[PDB]
Amino acid sequence: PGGVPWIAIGDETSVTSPGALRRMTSKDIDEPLVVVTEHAIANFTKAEMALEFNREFLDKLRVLSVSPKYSDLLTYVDCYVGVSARQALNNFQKQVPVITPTRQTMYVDSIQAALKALEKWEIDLRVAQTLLPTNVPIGEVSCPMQSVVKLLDDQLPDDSLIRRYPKEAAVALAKRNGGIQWMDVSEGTVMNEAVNAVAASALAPSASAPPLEEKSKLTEQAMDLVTAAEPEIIASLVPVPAPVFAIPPKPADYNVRTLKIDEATWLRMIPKTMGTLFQIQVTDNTGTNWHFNLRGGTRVVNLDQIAPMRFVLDLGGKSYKETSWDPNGKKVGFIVFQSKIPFELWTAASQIGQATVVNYVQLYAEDSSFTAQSIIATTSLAYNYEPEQLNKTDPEMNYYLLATFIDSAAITPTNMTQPDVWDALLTMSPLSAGEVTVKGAVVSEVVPAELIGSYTPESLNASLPNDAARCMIDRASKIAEAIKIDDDAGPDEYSPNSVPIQGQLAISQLETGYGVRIFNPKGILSKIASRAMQAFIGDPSTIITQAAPVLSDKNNWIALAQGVKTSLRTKSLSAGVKTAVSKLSSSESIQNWTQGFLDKVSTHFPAP
Amino acid sequence: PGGVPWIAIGDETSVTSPGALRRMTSKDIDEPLVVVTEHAIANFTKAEMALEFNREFLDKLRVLSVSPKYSDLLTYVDCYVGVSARQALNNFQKQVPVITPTRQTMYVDSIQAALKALEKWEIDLRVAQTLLPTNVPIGEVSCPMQSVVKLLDDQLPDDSLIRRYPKEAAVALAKRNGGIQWMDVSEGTVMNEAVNAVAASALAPSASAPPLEEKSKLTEQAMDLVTAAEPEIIASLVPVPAPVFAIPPKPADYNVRTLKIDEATWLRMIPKTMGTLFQIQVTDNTGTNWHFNLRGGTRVVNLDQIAPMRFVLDLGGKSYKETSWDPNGKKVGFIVFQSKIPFELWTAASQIGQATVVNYVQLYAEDSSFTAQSIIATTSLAYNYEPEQLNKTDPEMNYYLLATFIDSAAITPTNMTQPDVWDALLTMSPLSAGEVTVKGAVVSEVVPAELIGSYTPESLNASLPNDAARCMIDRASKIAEAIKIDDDAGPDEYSPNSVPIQGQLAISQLETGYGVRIFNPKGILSKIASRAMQAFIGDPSTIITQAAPVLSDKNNWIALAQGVKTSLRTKSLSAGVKTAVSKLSSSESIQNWTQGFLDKVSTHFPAP
Repeated sequence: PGGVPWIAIGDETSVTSPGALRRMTSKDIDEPLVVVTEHAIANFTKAEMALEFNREFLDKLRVLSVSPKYSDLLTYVDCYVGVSARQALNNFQKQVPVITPTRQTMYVDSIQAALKALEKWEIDLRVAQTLLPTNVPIGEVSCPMQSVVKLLDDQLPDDSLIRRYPKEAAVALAKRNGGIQWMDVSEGTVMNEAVNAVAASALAPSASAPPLEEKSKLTEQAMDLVTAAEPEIIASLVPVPAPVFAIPPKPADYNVRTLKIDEATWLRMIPKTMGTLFQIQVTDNTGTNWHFNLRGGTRVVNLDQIAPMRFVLDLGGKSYKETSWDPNGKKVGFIVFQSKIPFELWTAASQIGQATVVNYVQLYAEDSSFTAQSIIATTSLAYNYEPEQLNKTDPEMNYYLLATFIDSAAITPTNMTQPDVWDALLTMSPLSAGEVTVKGAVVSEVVPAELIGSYTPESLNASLPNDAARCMIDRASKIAEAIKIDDDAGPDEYSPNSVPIQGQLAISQLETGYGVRIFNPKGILSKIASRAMQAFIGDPSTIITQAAPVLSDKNNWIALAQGVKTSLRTKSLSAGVKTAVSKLSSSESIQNWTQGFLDKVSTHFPAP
Repeated sequence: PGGVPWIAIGDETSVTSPGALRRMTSKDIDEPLVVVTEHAIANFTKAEMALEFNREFLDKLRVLSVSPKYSDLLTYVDCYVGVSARQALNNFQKQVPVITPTRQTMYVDSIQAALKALEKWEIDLRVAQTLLPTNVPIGEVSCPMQSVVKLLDDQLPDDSLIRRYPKEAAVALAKRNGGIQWMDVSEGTVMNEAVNAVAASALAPSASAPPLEEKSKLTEQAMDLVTAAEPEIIASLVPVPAPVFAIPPKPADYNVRTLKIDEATWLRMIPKTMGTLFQIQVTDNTGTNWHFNLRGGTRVVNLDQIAPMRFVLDLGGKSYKETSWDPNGKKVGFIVFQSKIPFELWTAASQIGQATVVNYVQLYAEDSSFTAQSIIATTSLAYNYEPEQLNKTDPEMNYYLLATFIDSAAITPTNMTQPDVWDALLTMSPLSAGEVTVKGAVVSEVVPAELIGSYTPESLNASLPNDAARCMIDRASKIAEAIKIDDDAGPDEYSPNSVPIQGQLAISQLETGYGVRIFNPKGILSKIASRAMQAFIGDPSTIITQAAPVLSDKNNWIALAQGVKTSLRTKSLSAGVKTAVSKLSSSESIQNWTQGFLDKVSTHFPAP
């Protein structure tokens, strides 16, 4: 039963309009009055049963021997009943169980106090169960009870009260587990007295089959995984908003000096062989001006369009030692320029436009265990790039990122010849969570089907940490895991989730398309479909990888994704025979090992 | 129902005292009477229903065609049944459901055998389901039965038992497929009257809305995340028990030559300029004597105070070539010295004290990739060291670990100038996670608020994996996941998640500003809060950053954490319609694509 008590606002037994009704009050019988659910009553009853499970310790504690009996508190009455006034006006009810919250609280507090008091006995009882094996993998085994007692007495806790109170522990163990047997000395009677025994036999797995509940649970978990993956999103053929498609990104490290300009569209560089060299000066946050020289081959990250990004650089163990340059004790910084002039075209400092020195550190160099090898001390040079902090308005304004040793005074060009210090190990942390990259560009939305099989290994490797392909691969790996949970078919073994792929391949060959037509036998297509599904599960990143042999078709991909979900939808308590038989064989062998151990115990713990 | 019928030995449940109560017996009517939960009765009924899905195949097996009616086996009789004797005395009931354990076992075994018998026929039927697209975006859709039959014949597998039993298969398809309806031979009527459609609706979206069970499961996963987080503990600013916060440590690799002792409190190395080289010889437990000399500038692991640790060393690629000594084929060893004098304070041979080589490796080297350069082969010198073996009883006693070449024969120091072979790839596995440093100080117990915002990026890098900050970050990642489930709003958009954040900033705005004091608009406050929240979504681990301007307030994080847990607890079935509707639209277009493909197939295999 559910709802709250409603009493006539004004005239008793003549109520017609909602205006005529009001919430019935405690003063009408002013504490709360609530309808008691049968389900709650049954659960409290189960709670009392757990208390009876722990009854021996509480009695030995000489405290609260009387059981709570929650059913006593219930009060059933005929009246208008509803969660809202409307229901009660249309819902008069009879004998509704009712109680005040405060009384329920007192009852629960008493139960909680009881559990806290019984805390030690249950732990000691579990210790008694774990002292020796208390359960058998299959069937049952038995041994000399006096020999069993000898072993228990030998390993029993020294301070255990059970050493003074064995019988209560014996009753408790007999209550939870059917196998342990304590004969009644008075009648010499022995029989299972447990009331959980029937339930245990009901919930035991069959002689050759695992429990039905396990199959249902696994299938439900697989469906939850598929729902979390979002098959419609992964297999989407229409544009998907970047926030909807994207998932949390992960950091990536790069060496800018070693990057290939034919791979990265996010970097700009001054042409080499130009012989260009010019020193430039930039103020720091304290207003100190710092001067450094720019030369051909100097490269910069093109900040515009890359989103807010945090960069941390570690040069530890590097050399960078020059004929007139020693990195030891040097100072380095990250340089960011803001100007309308392209960096590659820069020949003078003014084309750098707005620049500020905001960060620098003093370097340390040392010599390695290998002779003639010098090691730079570990560094953590960090630059935070906020495009919003720049607040770019003028499109002409171009943003460039540089990392180089920084000095307040223009450097003698002969002393330091490097175009930049980008030959360093860089750790990048995105400062943007709203930008994703597709086809070399940040995207507000993407086509997942187009995403399928659209990246070469080189392109994916060059991709930034915010790349859509990486997010797609993570979603694909979740789907592959879900498909593998749903299908236990081996490679080259057909399944309800692979045959649709075989059908798609057959339809594709039949379809009038382009190129040399061929007919493939159904069995071969079926084997290929099984292999394709296994390959997808093994390497979900293949889905955005170019040249997928069979998974390349977005329609094939959709069919497979939909098929696994449907298999879960129409599946009822499915199971695998091979695993169950292996478990039974293992259980029997373990039982044999246990029986041998018990025989050894009987020899080493002979009954007195 | 449940519990154990209770009476005195002469009459069960008739004992004034608890011990004599006895089980109801067949003489009362040697299996004990077994009470059954109403839920248990319903589940057994569902199991019998499960048999009916392919019960036609059982009829093919001619086994248990009759519906089971285990409820008939259930027998209701008035009696006193008590889980505890006290309980049975307290309450008396009538028409108690009863069963014999053996009968229950036989019934369950029979049901399991039936499922096992129907497994192959059911698998063929599931393959038949997988043969065609079987999911529809709204309700159910159907296809030409004749065209469907043509396709079944086109792709039908010969081995299918359906070839053995087609009519039953047709009945089963009608039983479980809304789209598949067979015209009645007698009535020429095609329709679905099966309860599978009722079953589909049970897990299907509601008449007025999409299914909310998935949203409920997602909310439950979020509550599980909150339970794992224990945020008040993870937001503590006051002393916390170390074990509850502590979590398992992770092994990490470092190069001692690359190691920077000054930045890290933990790192210990003999200072350079001591320049002390002395040859020492000791024998091991086996009794092998080894001659080796400690040299100036040598650094050693400070074993004292670091607890148990296992270390693996790779020296491959270090030239290490002596004038008359070839590094290839040489043996190097790890030496542990135990003595009162500080290793840095060591100036004489006697100072090393209990110095022992725990492990040593002899290895061969070959030419490297570098032109004219040879490379030592890949190596893993490894030793596991724990505190008990040292058994330190004296604080003066200090323990140190060193990597250097070790040989039984005396080795001339002039030829080999290396202070140590510590300039090598090293893998260290922690055997203890009890050491943390905060406030620039090593701490026995850790305060999460002290952990919050206490490490600079270089300082965090200095912090070892055992540092509490990493554990705080993992707890934050679970919290971050909960926050993400809670809010899917776009960046810079005010949201329920940021309400605690805006309130915290507002209190900060209320706070009198020490030195510079300014007032910021609540809408501007909302924009900044949105940026801050998006930044957290980008990187939760940033919270540990010392004095993090973005993550400056620990109390704000603590308050938000309580608020986020509340929002998850407060959440009552709230979900977003737009993504689902877009997915349904794509699904409908896919359904249209599927219809077109089936149409082309009918062109190939037209329905008569």
